[PDB]
Amino acid sequence: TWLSDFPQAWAETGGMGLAVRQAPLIIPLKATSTPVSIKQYPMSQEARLGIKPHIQRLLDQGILVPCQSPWNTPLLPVKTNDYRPVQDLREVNKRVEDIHPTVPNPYNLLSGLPPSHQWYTVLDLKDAFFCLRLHPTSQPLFAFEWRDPEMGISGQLTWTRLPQGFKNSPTLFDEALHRDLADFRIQHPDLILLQYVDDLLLAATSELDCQQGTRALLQTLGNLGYRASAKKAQICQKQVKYLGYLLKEGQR
DNA sequence: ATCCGTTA
DNA sequence: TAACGGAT
Repeated sequence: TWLSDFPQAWAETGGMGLAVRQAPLIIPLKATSTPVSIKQYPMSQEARLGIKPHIQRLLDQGILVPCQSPWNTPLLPVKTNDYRPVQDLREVNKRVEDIHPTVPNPYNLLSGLPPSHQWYTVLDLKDAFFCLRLHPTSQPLFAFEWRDPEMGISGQLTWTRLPQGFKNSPTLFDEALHRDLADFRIQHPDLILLQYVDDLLLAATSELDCQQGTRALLQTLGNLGYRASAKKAQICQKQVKYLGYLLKEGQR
């Protein structure tokens, strides 16, 4: 099957991703910005216990690292009844220099799909932002406090990869993946490839071209260090769901 | 928690 | 001006 032919391309079998061709990202601040340190709001034991295994997993993966930084933003526990960590980066966002929004809206993106190409493959990349390294100079920006009362733990952690909740993450990811897939596009001029951050659609004129193109796209993505969800993959179908649309009979 | 634009 | 929804 597809899962077995391309072990490196799937999140399920290829391990955590890392975009090896992309330089670690440097995040420019606005001209008058200085660090802001917001105290961590006290967290309930219930929330802390819920969040803990996620933090530990990220530490084990090297995605979080200990740090000491003049920046600090609060971690929010957000439920489901399962607490997960959500960093409030709003005050960091306000101090980071704006970039032009280059990600197309889905409506316009889909306008680039011709009736000629009606065989589809849809992939979503797992933990997309985390595949992009953050330059060490920019890591301190995103620090938060992690305390474990019953383990004498108290200090800051920060991200070594592009973080969730950062205003520029979707745009920077979209632009990075475009750079990495530029060659694939050149090597396969007959294929249509739509990118919406971590949501991809490959379209072909025939089931064959689609299966061949999909094989190529999977091999390329895996080689570049990205990882797609095998669970959710829609491979070589006449009908697929993409960006909240049902694509069928060239409609939508 | 906190913030901020939109409705009531 | 008080809710309310959705946001990080």
